Amino acid sequence: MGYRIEFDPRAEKELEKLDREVARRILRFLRERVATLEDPRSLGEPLRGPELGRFWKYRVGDYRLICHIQDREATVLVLRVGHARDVYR
Repeated sequence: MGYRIEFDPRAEKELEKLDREVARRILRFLRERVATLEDPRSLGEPLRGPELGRFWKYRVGDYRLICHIQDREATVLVLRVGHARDVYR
């Protein structure tokens, strides 16, 4: 069993803009760790805020990845991708 790995039209660029090794590390980390992880909510944490809630974030060394978990179709679509500094968390 393994959830789907999707990337929004905005993140795709926000990620590709990052270093080569860094990009491959993220994509793989999700296609390797999360991919095998019986559940996507294992190596990630739910965002915090009165405006936003239903959102899962993953930790990648020094990079924060904001993805959205969809139980309906067990699909993980990345919303935003930026270094810890970039993200508001």
